Amino acid sequence: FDPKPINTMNFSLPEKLEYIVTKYAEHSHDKWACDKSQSGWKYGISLDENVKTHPLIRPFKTLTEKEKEIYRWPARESLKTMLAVGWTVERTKGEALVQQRENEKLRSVYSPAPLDLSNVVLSRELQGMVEVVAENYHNIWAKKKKLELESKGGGSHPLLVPYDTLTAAEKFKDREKAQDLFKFLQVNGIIVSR
Repeated sequence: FDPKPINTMNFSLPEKLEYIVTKYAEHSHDKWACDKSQSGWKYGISLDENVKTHPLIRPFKTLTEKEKEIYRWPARESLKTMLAVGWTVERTKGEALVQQRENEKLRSVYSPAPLDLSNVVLSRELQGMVEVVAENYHNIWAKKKKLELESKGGGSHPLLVPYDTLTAAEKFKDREKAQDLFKFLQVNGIIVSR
């Protein structure tokens, strides 16, 4: 097994797609914070497990640039991957929706409640594309593990095997990461096609 990640060198996102990256970053953050809140955590100045306070339970706009970038980075690289493997990533003539959603969020008459992507449909085409992206995430991890093992004088790891040989539970996080992004694109005015 010799995993080869899709190489993104020399691809750059246009500004319109970088903007979608930032929207998805905010989505990922609100998702994280919503889940944390449900688990019994709340904002505090200090992180304290005993009282369940976490300073990151606050609006995305109030995160540091570095804290924002932590959420942007994987989405940016995922979109570059789509371009590198040869797919088209373009705006649909959904052109008003992102702005309408932002205006609605701001209308008054921090409690995160991000889009529920369980209600978003993926064509059979897009489901096949999900699998390509999920396999690539596995290959990135696997190449990292192979190099790590080689740095240690060799050795084995049970998950250093092709994606298709993994169990469903073993594929789940990579599949979820791929599915979530495609579903977000679907309802943020972006179409990815072969």
